[PDB]
Amino acid sequence: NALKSDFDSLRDQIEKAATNAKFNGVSIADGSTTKLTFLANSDGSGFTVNAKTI
Amino acid sequence: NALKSDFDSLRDQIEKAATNAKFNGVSIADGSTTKLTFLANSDGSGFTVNAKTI
Repeated sequence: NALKSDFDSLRDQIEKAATNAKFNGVSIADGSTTKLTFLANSDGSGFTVNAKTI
Repeated sequence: NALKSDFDSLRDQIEKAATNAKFNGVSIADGSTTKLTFLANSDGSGFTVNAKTI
């Protein structure tokens, strides 16, 4: 029972640590969106970074 | 009778040791409240610690 409760605590910890990792409201580790596109050229062409949910 | 009186002294000792374990007026070992919630995120989301009365 003690080992199970330790396991459960650690799982809840993983969840908290994962959902708090936002910068400026946008994040690539929670799983909110599928990809983020940044500017890479003075004409609008983008640099694509896929989302890696953890 | 001597062993019984020893037992009674030790029980009274446990009670005193338990009710004196307060820091800043709040404690999680006396049984006064059901849980304590601390800050864990800059938006108010909490870290919950249940109460383990002893």
